Amino acid sequence: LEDRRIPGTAEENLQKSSGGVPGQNTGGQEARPNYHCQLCFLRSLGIDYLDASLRKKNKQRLKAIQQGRQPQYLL
Repeated sequence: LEDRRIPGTAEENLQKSSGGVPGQNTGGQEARPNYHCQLCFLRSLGIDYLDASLRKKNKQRLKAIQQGRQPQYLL
């Protein structure tokens, strides 16, 4: 019986890396909003808010900010 589907570790086992690219940009039409300039504020809210747009990776960055800083996958 081969059932290697263990959630939170077997799918994690595939490469076991620290993520990489989220794919939340498209290029436009689907995303990339900017009409009343508030979306342009979201484009540069002191830029730590764009760390906000991507905090899914920063929930660990507290130690990765002082890590070896590998090829952008580490962050």
